[PDB]
Formats: sequence, structure tokens, C-alpha cells
Amino acid sequence: KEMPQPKTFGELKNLPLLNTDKPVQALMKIADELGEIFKFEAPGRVTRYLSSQRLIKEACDESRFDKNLSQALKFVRDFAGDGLFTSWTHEKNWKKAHNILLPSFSQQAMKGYHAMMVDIAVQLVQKWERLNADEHIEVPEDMTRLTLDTIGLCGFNYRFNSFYRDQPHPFITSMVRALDEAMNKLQRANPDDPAYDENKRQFQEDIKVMNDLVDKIIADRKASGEQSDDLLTHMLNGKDPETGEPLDDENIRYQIITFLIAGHETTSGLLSFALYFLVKNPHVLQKAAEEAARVLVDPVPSYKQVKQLKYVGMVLNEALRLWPTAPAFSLYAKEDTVLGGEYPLEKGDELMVLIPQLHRDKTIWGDDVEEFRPERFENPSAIPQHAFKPFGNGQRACIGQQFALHEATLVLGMMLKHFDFEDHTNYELDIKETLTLKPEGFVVKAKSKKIPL
Ligand code: HEM
Ligand SMILES: CC(C)Cc1ccc([C@H](C)C(=O)N[C@@H](Cc2ccccc2)C(=O)O)cc1
Repeated sequence: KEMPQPKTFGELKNLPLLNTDKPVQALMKIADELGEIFKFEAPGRVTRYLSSQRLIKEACDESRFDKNLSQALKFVRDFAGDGLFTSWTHEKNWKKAHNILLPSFSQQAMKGYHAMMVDIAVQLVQKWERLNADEHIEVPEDMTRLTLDTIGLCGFNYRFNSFYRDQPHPFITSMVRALDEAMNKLQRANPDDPAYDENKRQFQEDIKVMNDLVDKIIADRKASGEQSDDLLTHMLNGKDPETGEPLDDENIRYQIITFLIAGHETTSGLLSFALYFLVKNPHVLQKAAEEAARVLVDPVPSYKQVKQLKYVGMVLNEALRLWPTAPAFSLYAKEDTVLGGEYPLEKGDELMVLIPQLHRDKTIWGDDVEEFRPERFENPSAIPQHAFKPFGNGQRACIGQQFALHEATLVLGMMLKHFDFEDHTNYELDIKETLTLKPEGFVVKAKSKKIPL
């Protein structure tokens, strides 16, 4: 059927529609206008945006469709390489890293990371306990400090000490500016102009800073022989059961950059969006706070206590439904095929899955899709297959899902235990798009319940 397509700009086709601060939000508004699928053309490129569970459940069939690197992921690949996130399924290093790393990221493995996660979580709570009266909290800034430090410590036993600085660690400055450069290049009608020559030189310098710090950490761990329980050790020792080969030090670097991108961007957004929805739904906040206080009886939460924070877990899943912080993923057709019995696709045709739109499909969620009701996640088996995908699909799904939800549950748990929150500015949601989504300018006041650590 003659697929809907948004408005065009002559020779540039649809491309200048992405010439905005908020491209994901612009494409969500196009999906509201045009429905479950639309064509998006750019000079030398065609993509098809999917919004309905009906079509996305077919796209998630691994026999017909495989992960595609979007233009965003091709640009991140200049510094994240053949790390798990920016590698094609058919590259030897994808399956090799997947087999080696999977056990390191299982629910079982989280008992190992727990103590380290607590270390950074206690630093967050102590910062907030130490604020004077009528001082406020910058939420996404503090959550980003936390998530970044938690992966640094759990990933390679490195302390970024974000809670001791206004000015972020040099490596972080280079990563943030590389990601900015990577997302900026999407929109540019004339890639290799002379304004961009200056950006190019900055980008190559930012790639070098990340490479140098990570290569030094790998070299220093090799020389020490210390067997810390972190991902770096697992990666230096570990053999793929398939090939019987370990990762070489170049790929280990790419994995570690990959992890620090994920810490920085995704998990901090989840925690920021959850706190936002809690202050805007006080009945739901009171339910989550009642659970935190009943379950988290010890000054230091244990692994087991975090596992019994069911309603905090439902809050995090409901925040991920409304604002999935990594809001899209891309597929290509392995062979000629028909999508939904009505859209023919040629081998190599791209689909973009718009996760925020999948998560608003009224045929799945009912007619109150815009309300924050964690009760939707009361019973996991009641959610239809491929209706809820904040962590992507099949073998190319987020390897960090258990790590993210453990950290977010522990931290949100401790935040609701230790503080009452005031939306003192009546914050209006403003969603900044980098690689990910974050509520920009989200500020609150925390009143300590004066419970000891
Ligand atoms: C709330 C937090 C997170 C969300 C919403 C999220 C979401 C996602 C999504 C949607 C993908 C699939 C991307 C695609 O198909 O192109 C993915 C992949 C990935 N995520 Fe995450 N992620 C989160 C946290 C993390 C964390 C904490 C880590 C690591 C410490 C991580 C590491 C990865 C890796 C390595 C992949 C690539 C998996 C593969 O292809 O083998 N993520 N994540
Ligand atoms: C980590 C993930 C979420 C990175 C990402 C961020 C944002 C997007 C959005 C939805 C998107 O549509 N990106 C497209 C942009 C595009 C550029 C030129 C021509 C056609 C399309 C893409 O990156 O391929 C896709 C992926």
C-alpha cells in the first residue's frame, strides 16, 4: 500500500525534518499523524518507521530481520569499534564477546557488583544529606555522576570520583563531545564542508583521549596481575567456548568504551524519568516509599532486599514504557519478505522501531497510554510478546539489562527510603536528546527522613 511519508524539501527529501534539537520527538509526532508505518527518504537512503506492536512483532523475528547499524551507531562506531553495541551480528568479534561477557552480566553476576553499586549509592545519599536548607538537587546531573561512577568501579575498578568534582573527568568530557559530534553529523546536508573540518579535528582528538586512558588501564591491569572481580579481569582471562579464543586488547578497549557510554547515557535517564513521574504522581510515590521503608530495614541494602523491591521495579518498567531512554533500534531484511501481509521489502531494507510509539499502542495498553500506572507491570506474563522493548530484541538485546535494573532499583529504593521530594518549581518536562533521552533542568528539593547509614 502507498506508504505515508512526511513533508519534503525538494532534493533533500525528508532529511531536513531531522534538522532539530529533538529528532526522536519530531518522529513520534510524525508517527501520531501518519500511523503504524511511514517512509523516510534522504539523499541516497530510505528507512521505514514502525510504531505498532502488530508490525514490530514481525520485525523482531530473528529468522527474517537482523540488527542494522542506524547512521547514529555507524558514527558511534568510530570510537566504540566492534564492541558489542556497534558490531554487525556476522562479525566474528560480536559472537565472541557475547559468549565471553553473557555470564558476567547475568542476574547471578549482580551479587558480585552489589557491594560496589552500594559504595556509589551511599555517596549519592550522603551528598543529599549534606545539602543546606533551600539548596536543590540537579537530578539528571546527580544520576549521571552515579551511573558513570558505578560502571567505572564495576567495569574496571576505576574511581571517576564524580561526586568530588564540578568539572567531569577528562575521559568523560571527550566521550560527551564525541557522542555530541556523532549525533550532530546525522542532520548535516553537506558532511565534508570547512566549518565541519574544525569539528573533525576535535572528534579525532576526543577518540585519542578515550583510547589512551582505556589502553593504559588495560596495560596497567596486565602488568599488575591483580584479579579484581570486574569486567576487565573477566575479559583478560575469559575464553569464548565456541572459538576457544579470548578477546584481544583492542576489542577489550572497545567493550569498555561501550560500557561507559551505556553507564553515562541510559541508566541515568531511567532514574531521572522515574523520579519525575513519582513527584508528578504523589499517590504512586507514597506506594513506592512505603515499600522502600518496609523492605530496606538495614542501613546498607543487601542483594536479597533489592530483589524484593517489586513496586519500585514496576515504577522503573512504567518509566521505561513512557520514555525508553534508548528510544529506537534498527533492523534490515535478511531476504525479500512482506511485512504485515501488505508492505513488500527487498533484502537489505531498513526498519526503525520507534520504542516510545510501540509503548503507546492503544490496542495493547488500553486508552490511558499517557498515564503513569506501574500496576500495568503487576504480572509479567500478562504483557504480550514484543509489546514492551526498552532493552531491544533477541540475541542483540541489551546485555546490561540486569545491571541497569539492579542499579536503578537499589538507588531509587535508597532515595525513597532516605528523602521526601518536593517539585518546588512545578517542573515542565523538557526532553534533551543525545544518544539517549533525559529530562533537562529537572530539579527537586529533598527533605531528609533523617534515617542513618
Ligand atoms: C536503562 C538502561 C538501558 C537501556 C534502556 C538500554 C537499552 C538498550 C537497547 C535498546 C539496546 C539495543 C540497541 C540496538 O538494537 O541497536 C541495548 C544494547 C546494549 N546495551 Fe543497553 N541499555 C541500558 C543499559 C545498559 C548498561 C548499564 C550496559 C552496560 C553496562 C548496556 C550495554 C549494552 C550493550 C553492550 C548492548 C549491545 C548488546 C549486543 O548487541 O550484544 N546497556 N541496550
Ligand atoms: C542508541 C540509539 C537510540 C541511537 C539512536 C538515536 C536516534 C535514532 C532516531 C530514531 C533515528 O531515526 N535516527 C536515524 C537518523 C537518520 C539520518 C539520516 C537519514 C535517515 C535517518 C539514524 O540514525 O539512522 C536512532 C538511533
